[PDB]
Amino acid sequence: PQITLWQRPLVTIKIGGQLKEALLDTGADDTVLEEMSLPGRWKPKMIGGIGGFIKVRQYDQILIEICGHKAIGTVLVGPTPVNIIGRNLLTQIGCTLNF
Amino acid sequence: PQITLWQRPLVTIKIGGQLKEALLDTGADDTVLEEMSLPGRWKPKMIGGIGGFIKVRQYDQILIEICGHKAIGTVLVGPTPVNIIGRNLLTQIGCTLNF
Ligand SMILES: CC(C)[C@H](NC(=O)N(C)Cc1cccc[nH+]1)C(=O)N[C@@H](Cc1ccccc1)C[C@H](O)[C@H](Cc1ccccc1)NC(=O)[C@@H](NC(=O)N(C)Cc1cccc[nH+]1)C(C)C
Repeated sequence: PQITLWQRPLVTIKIGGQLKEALLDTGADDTVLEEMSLPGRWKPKMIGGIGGFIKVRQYDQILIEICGHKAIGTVLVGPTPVNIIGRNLLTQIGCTLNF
Repeated sequence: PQITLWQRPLVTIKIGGQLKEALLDTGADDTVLEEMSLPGRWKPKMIGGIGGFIKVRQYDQILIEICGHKAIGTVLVGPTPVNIIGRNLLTQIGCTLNF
């Protein structure tokens, strides 16, 4: 689709069989989701932004579906204010900025 | 233009005759710029992100030019690592997300 930015670009994702909403975020390098149990082994990591650093769990090779498009990649899980879809997965689904 | 997301979407902006670089950021509601001393009246404000909150100064009605495109609006100034262009100015330049 083409998404305008008058409101926040929140979409539905599917992951681990759940439905969530997430934010399509060109200002993020990585994907961060709220705390949840995913299958698989994980590594403790840190990530930062405005305000500082949070501890997350890194999950590799996770399948995720974003408005019906599949992406397979790294997800960080942890105490984020909002579910963030970053540039690591936006590129997989062919996302660009246009003006 | 069409900007791809392989790298961070940094573009050149002009603010006050000064050129700078800034991140085009669909996940930010607000525009946030590195410390500088603008003329005009400011409000104190706090904005949040991943690790918590920072203190910023709010300027209103600031003109910025983003890749030859003018936008006018509110800007927050503070101790940010990166200049961030958020949806408040991105919408004015006609910027969309496409996939
Ligand atoms: C999510 C996280 C992995 C990401 N970090 C990175 O991508 N990093 C650290 C890579 C990097 C390093 C050096 C230089 C540039 N990039 C990030 O926080 N990116 C933010 C930009 C930034 C980078 C580095 C250092 C400081 C800032 C931009 C994101 O869009 C971020 C996403 C987010 C939104 C809401 C809550 C938490 C995170 N926005 C923000 O932090 C904005 N907040 C914001 O808009 N709100 C709090 C309102 C809101 C609420 C809900 C939904 C949307 N918006 C700020 C910039 C104003």
